[PDB]
Amino acid sequence: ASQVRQNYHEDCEASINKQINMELYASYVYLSMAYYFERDDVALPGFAKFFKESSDEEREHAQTFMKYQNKRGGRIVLQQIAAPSMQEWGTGLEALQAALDLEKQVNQSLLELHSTASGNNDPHLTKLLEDEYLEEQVDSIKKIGDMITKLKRAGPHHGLGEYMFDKELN
Amino acid sequence: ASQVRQNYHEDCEASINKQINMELYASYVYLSMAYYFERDDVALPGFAKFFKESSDEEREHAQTFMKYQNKRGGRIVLQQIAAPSMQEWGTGLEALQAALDLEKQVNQSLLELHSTASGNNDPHLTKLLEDEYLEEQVDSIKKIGDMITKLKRAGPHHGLGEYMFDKELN
Amino acid sequence: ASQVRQNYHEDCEASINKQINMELYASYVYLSMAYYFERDDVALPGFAKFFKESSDEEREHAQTFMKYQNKRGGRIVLQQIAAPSMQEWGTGLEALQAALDLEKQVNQSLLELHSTASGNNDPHLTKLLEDEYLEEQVDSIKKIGDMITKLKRAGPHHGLGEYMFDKELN
Amino acid sequence: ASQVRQNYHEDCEASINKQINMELYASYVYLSMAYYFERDDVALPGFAKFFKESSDEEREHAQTFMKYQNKRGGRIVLQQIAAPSMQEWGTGLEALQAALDLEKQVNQSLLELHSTASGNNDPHLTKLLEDEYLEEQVDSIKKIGDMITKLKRAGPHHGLGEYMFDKELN
Ligand SMILES: [Fe+3]
Ligand SMILES: [Fe+3]
Ligand SMILES: [Fe+3]
Ligand SMILES: [Fe+3]
Repeated sequence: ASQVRQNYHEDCEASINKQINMELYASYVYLSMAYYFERDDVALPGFAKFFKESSDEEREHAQTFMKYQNKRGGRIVLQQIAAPSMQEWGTGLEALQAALDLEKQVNQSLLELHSTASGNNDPHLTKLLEDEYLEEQVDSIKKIGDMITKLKRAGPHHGLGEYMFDKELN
Repeated sequence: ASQVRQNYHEDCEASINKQINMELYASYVYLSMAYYFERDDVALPGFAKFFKESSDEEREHAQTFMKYQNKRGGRIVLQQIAAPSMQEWGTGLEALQAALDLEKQVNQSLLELHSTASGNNDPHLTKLLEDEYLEEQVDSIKKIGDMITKLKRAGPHHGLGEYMFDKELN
Repeated sequence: ASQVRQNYHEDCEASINKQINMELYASYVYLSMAYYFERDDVALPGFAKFFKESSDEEREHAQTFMKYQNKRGGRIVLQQIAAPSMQEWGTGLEALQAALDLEKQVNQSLLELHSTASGNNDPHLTKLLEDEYLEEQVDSIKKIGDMITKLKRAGPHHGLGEYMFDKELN
Repeated sequence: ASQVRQNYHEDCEASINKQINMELYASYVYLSMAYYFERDDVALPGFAKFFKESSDEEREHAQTFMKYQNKRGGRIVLQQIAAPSMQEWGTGLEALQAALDLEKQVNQSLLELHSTASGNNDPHLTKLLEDEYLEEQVDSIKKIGDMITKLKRAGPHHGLGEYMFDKELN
């Protein structure tokens, strides 16, 4: 095994590799949304900037797991990054609802990884998940929930409320 | 012929004079729109500013073509500048739709000039068109398309949406 | 079609989408290399930094193609990003040789795109390829070729020469 | 008991005292290494500086545990600090291999402390271990592992490679 490996279970190593792929997939989804909202027949630049930033954040989360794998003496295994199943994202609200679902999907998998780390008595990994992932994930979910509520107030259908809400994201 | 002339076809010289007139005409159209939107019974200061700037840009494009004609040793021939097609431009959306049509008419004419320069093996002129005209033309068309989409979302009829959209242009 | 689409052939639209996928794949390959060179049993921080930067460059090339598709009125269709061919890249020289072959594969694909654009008389797209892709591609291939020659001089096998060469990349 | 003591198990108090002694011992080992590498017949100033800093870090880790014992209402009991196992540490690689083994011994002891704290439901102490000890310990082990790999590449025997590697630590 690696000269550095200590108290690092194979199940945690394997789960971290799966989580890297999920972070990269979420990155890919947000990239798709970011460019969709720059279509000339969509033209929502506030939503575009919001999802560009979200895509960068997910990519950095993925890289932090890659750095972590190396720190612990595990071996990174990268797999194909699936395209989003559905790339016509609809209105701003429909994309925000899709982002909320994805954030909770990622959160569920991070909590499952935490429960693998806990069961294997790996406090270095539970600390990583708590400090570097679970905190930002709860904040991200609350932010998107807020946004969905504000947009439902402004008016979620194609119309003036959506035009106005988009400006607050710029 | 001019002491500087080299590889400059008379068809390209003639087409440059045509484009100078077209740019000056587009300048004139946007000037008409600019002051239409400063009428007391129209009063759309963002649209007025957008079209004032558009009118200056077209004028500078025409002067760059005049400078180019002299650079290559062609002879500038100025013609009458036609009156704008309209004296009243309608709503903001109707003016943007006329501007989109006009921008696409100019683009077609520039692409036709590129074809003439290419058929006459004039790479100095194809470089001029690609770098100084065709690039800005696609960006301008994309911007106006975005604007039309944004205005249709806010509410394209005379109303609060048009009043609010106008502020983003100011 | 899009309100902005003009002189944009369906074959160039489709080839742009393929190239977006290829640029994202190359980004993924360099990301794999970057973190491989941070393994505790590899520990080549100069190579790691070099491929991290290359990975960012390829992602930005992909995003520029996505912006371009929207500028022309095309539709971005994202496809799955294949996993890198290798998880272990070998010596520094072997990774550089793999990078050179990939850079030449991408360059061949860009040149085929240019030929498609030229045959369809699309000078806006030929200008894009020449200015934003083909120029950097030749410079990248020349830089990697230089690096391979330098590393062959320093000593390309695992040893003091590779250790010293790695420092010039840091 | 102390007026401040709350949820502080006698077994964790005793284990803190043992760990203070272990951190002081590791500080002593690195101090021995530091001045060994300043012998006129060794003369490795980069290795000397590296272990001087490691010796200071371990003393600060011990002092933080002493502060902690007082914070919780425990009683510091200091024990004799054993002399280092070796007075002569050999080559740079041999000292690094001894440092890696010591870092992993300390890490194992910290993980056992964490398990004691967890079994006694002491989250203030598990947080201390995770944030102030286990994180730096993994980073130190990864850094030393990197150094061993780099030195094996440069050439770990007495020779030009060791001379060059020593410079990267200075
Ligand atoms: Fe994430
Ligand atoms: Fe113009
Ligand atoms: Fe590229
Ligand atoms: Fe310590």
